[PDB]
Amino acid sequence: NKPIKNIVIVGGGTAGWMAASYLVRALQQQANITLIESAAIPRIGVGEATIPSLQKVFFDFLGIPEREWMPQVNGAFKAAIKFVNWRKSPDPSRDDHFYHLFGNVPNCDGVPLTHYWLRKREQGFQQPMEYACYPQPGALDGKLAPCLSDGTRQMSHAWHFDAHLVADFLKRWAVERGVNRVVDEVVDVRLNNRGYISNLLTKEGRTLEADLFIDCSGMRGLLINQALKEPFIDMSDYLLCDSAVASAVPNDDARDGVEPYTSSIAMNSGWTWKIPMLGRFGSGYVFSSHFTSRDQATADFLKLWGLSDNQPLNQIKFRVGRNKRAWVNNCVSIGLSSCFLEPLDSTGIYFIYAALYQLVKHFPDTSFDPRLSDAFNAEIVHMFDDCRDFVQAHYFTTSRDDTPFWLANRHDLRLSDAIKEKVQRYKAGLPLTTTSFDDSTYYETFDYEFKNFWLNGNYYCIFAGLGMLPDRSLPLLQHRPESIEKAEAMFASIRREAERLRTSLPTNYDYLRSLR
Amino acid sequence: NKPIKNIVIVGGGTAGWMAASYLVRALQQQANITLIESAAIPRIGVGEATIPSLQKVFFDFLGIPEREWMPQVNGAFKAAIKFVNWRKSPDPSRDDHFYHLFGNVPNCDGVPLTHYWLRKREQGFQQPMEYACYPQPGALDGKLAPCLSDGTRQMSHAWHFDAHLVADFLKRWAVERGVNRVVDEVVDVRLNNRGYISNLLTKEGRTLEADLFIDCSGMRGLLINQALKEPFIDMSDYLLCDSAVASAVPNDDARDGVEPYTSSIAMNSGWTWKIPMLGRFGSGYVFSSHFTSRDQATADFLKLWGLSDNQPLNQIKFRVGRNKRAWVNNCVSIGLSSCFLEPLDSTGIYFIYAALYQLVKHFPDTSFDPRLSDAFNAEIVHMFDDCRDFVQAHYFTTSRDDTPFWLANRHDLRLSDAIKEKVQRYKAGLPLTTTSFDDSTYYETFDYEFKNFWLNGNYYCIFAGLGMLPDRSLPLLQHRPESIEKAEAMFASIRREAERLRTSLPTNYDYLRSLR
Ligand SMILES: Cc1cc2nc3c(=O)[nH]c(=O)nc-3n(C[C@H](O)[C@H](O)[C@H](O)COP(=O)(O)OP(=O)(O)OC[C@H]3O[C@@H](n4cnc5c(N)ncnc54)[C@H](O)[C@@H]3O)c2cc1C
Ligand SMILES: Cc1cc2nc3c(=O)[nH]c(=O)nc-3n(C[C@H](O)[C@H](O)[C@H](O)COP(=O)(O)OP(=O)(O)OC[C@H]3O[C@@H](n4cnc5c(N)ncnc54)[C@H](O)[C@@H]3O)c2cc1C
Ligand SMILES: N[C@@H](Cc1c[nH]c2ccccc12)C(=O)O
Ligand SMILES: N[C@@H](Cc1c[nH]c2ccccc12)C(=O)O
Ligand SMILES: [Cl-]
Ligand SMILES: [Cl-]
Ligand SMILES: [Cl-]
Ligand SMILES: [Cl-]
Repeated sequence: NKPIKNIVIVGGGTAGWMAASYLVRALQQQANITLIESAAIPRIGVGEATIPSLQKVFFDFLGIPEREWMPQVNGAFKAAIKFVNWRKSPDPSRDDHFYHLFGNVPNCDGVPLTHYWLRKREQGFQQPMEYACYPQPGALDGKLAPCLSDGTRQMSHAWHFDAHLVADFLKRWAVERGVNRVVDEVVDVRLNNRGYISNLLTKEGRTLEADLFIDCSGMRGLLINQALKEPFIDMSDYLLCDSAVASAVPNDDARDGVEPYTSSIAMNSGWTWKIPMLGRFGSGYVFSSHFTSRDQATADFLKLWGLSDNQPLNQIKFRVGRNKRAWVNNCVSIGLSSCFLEPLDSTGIYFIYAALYQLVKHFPDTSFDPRLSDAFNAEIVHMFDDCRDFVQAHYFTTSRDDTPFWLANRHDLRLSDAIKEKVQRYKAGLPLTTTSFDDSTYYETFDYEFKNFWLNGNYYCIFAGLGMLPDRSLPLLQHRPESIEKAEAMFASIRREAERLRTSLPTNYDYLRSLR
Repeated sequence: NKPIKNIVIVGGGTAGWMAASYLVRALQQQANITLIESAAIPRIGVGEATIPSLQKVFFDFLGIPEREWMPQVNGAFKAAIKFVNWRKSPDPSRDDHFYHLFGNVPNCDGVPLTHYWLRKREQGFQQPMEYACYPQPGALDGKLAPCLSDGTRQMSHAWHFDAHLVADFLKRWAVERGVNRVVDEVVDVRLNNRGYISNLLTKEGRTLEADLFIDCSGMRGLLINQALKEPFIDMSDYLLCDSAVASAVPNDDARDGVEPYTSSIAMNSGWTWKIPMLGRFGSGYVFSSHFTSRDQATADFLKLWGLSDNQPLNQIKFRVGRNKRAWVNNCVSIGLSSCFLEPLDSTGIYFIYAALYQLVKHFPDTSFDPRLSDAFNAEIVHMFDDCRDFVQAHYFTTSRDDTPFWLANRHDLRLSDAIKEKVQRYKAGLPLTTTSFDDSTYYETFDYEFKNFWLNGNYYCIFAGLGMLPDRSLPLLQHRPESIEKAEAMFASIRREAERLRTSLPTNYDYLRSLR
């Protein structure tokens, strides 16, 4: 069979230029690649927080180190997501916060530290789980960098960046390596009688043909949904939010510092993101229109940050779910045309490069063997649905009952069999999936991370954070007193490292300025 | 809740003494353990070939290195299973053999070598897959040891040993660390009204009580099947054999050497194992009674080895399948009381220590939380059924059509959805699950190996061995000429290592004698 020669990508958002870059790199330029993007249709404007596989799976693949891309996109550091006012009905006299951290919780004689922490917690021990089991949370409270001043990394971290700058950076990289950029707008899609895309008609009269079409057209799904008619599985029975009101907000970095993490601040009818970088943070109130109007959500958002009635806003609506199939006939959807999940977990951009990695693993010839797309499709379903379930677990575990929105989350959601089973095992005292690798190995073995994406420590962070603990510590530990004492030694080490980091890390602000 | 204090194990076979040892070790002797075994009921008499996790998961756990246990059980080395006369209707003018090897096939730029081999095979390249992709197969032909003379390991390997000696060795180890050995026979089992085992009545009038009962009673499943009435899922719709005729056969080691592997020699109505060790090999014709009588199978077995009409034999029958649930109420089945699969894959003893590892991971208190047993049960189902499918794939992939037995295997088996899907992906040219770890790391990370037990290289060995190849090499490789050339370099390295091993390894015979 003839190989794939001609590739057309529709869409010039983050997905489009990620796809163009990744395929320029993977197909050894043995490919004619054309990207078409409409001047009249703006990018979504958001997507600024990431996870550590962005470097390993995406940028390393292109041969671009952090030090090269970061300065060009207003890059900053992310060590965690901090959840504020999620656990209980909010009380301004109380500090309700917890971290969801990158990296893995150590094991002690085959048992995670989370489990030794719980046994202590049964006996009255008061310190929060993540402050016991990880050395960096206090450093994040102190707004400290993830590295020493000389660049040496001291904790696992990912990135914050400007959405527009990242796409433009990738545009320049791909165009310079022979991607053909067309500024025009696809107006019609022509299918043959067998249902494969034959060509695209544009607004300015071009007819585009290709062997492979990549749909990066955003939520409209021009090729995958509109032309090929693939069902979208709406999942508003699983998750309630459907809208966001978004803006960039100036920050007094010299007075206030730069938080080395994303915040998730729970609201009356959804939650607000905060994404610090030098000079400014991106922020957005993710909300449900069934519980609050866009007008009210806009008022709540402005009030939170003390913004003015004159401040222009990025008003977004969205549908939660994914296509029944990501790849149909000669068309692979990537990005918002494929699926969507609110950014509680910062996995939107992860879905782009994870799908691109998987497309290359299942790469077709011009005969489009359906066994390759079937196998690809099944990897996407598992990837999405597991993340969907992990996001939903924040919502059904909360104890908030102060509004109709939080009540509905407590009582009215549809839960998968898979999530119920995981919750069941947790409540019994069982660790969920654990790794014996260190952070570096885990963040370097994508076929492992891909299938083992959510680990014991991820679930513990969220569940213990929201104040839902197992019925019982692990029965085995009543037979293992020496292991319990060895775990105390490990808790003492973590505490020493926490103290060292306190007096050794530069502030995130100063470090960022030093980079530039 | 009160912890598990008293443990009774029924059964003094390999399972019983593995269980007793493993629990003596895991529960820090904070446990009263009693094993009961009947003098009138013999052990099964077989189970002599193993896989590399025997050392890592089992013996290392007990703190017993190879050099300690091997000499006491007539230990020998196993580097592979060699399949003879499996591929085609047998012709004594033809050499029909292939190896299924331990360890992992290297990757080249994210693609397994198996896939670069196939692309060469499309262009007419004649060398067999495993001789291209692994450095040891020729060494195994030459009956060479897996180590240099000074002990340095040169290939991944496992063990052969005497079944009776291993159990007796473990008996001495467990008894010396405070296991109470009772020679008596359980005649009745008493259940309360809620259905939990209350006590055992013995032939000599003892009443045994415990918090936890381990059923190692062999195929009868005295506690799990006979008392608790748990269904056995018979799987004779998946796999046809139901019997074996077995013996030990003297070997002229000085004239003939000692094969560093297990052989699987396909017969008219099943297949024969060969398990070499110093002085002798264990052998057994696994057969289906629907296709041949035990009398005929006995004649075929004797004829194969030139044995005498006076040679006494271990005549076995068995049922293929597993319990619906391995752990019910206060009783965990381990060994032949749990499940059975013919030794095509040498996983019977693997099932013992894998279940023991999983029991300790899900260890109960005296309240027997059903969520712990449910989660344990589900790990056992996945473990067994995946192995069942892997075994069945040898049978439905063969081209033999010379007997009713081989025809039935070609046409008449029930296949799981899971195996069909794997076969589908294979035929498309896709690698099945791959690892980026080396052999050592993989054989040291049990939570990884447990879930990722059968890898691309395992399936390739069997499928390519039987002469079923994919429709097509991987389309991606037509875009990657530099990777193809880099893979040629890797093929050249393997070939150099093969030559080095040829002139460097001692024979298996000599090495074994040198150990003693
Ligand atoms: C509210 C919200 C918050 C989010 N937060 C995060 C986050 O914190 N972290 C994270 O990783 N991700 C986040 N995401 C996801 C992230 O924004 C996206 O994954 C990413 O920006 C990719 O967008 P896209 O290219 O698929 O779509 P878009 O940005 O919508 O781009 C669509 C492109 O297709 C073009 N196009 C459409 N139709 C045509 C046509 N007819 N002819 C020619 N061109 C056409 C458009 O002009 C545009 O160029 C968030 C998403 C939303 C909605
Ligand atoms: C034909 C065949 C080939 C095999 N080949 C391999 C192989 O190559 N590699 C491999 O790893 N595995 C192999 N196996 C599996 C292996 O033999 C077993 O996994 C292992 O030996 C464990 O046996 P067991 O203890 O469960 O049962 P058994 O050996 O049957 O022991 C049963 C024990 O329970 C006792 N008992 C029963 N009832 C009572 C009672 N009423 N009161 C007191 N005591 C009682 C018996 O006396 C005996 O001590 C093979 C199995 C078979 C059948
Ligand atoms: N495997 C992911 C898990 C993850 C996804 N989103 C997260 C947000 C916060 C912490 C961890 C995550 C990682 O560590 O990158
Ligand atoms: N993960 C197993 C796979 C396996 C089971 N039985 C085998 C027999 C031969 C070769 C490999 C195997 C191992 O390498 O140990
Ligand atoms: Cl996101
Ligand atoms: Cl973890
Ligand atoms: Cl076996
Ligand atoms: Cl492999």
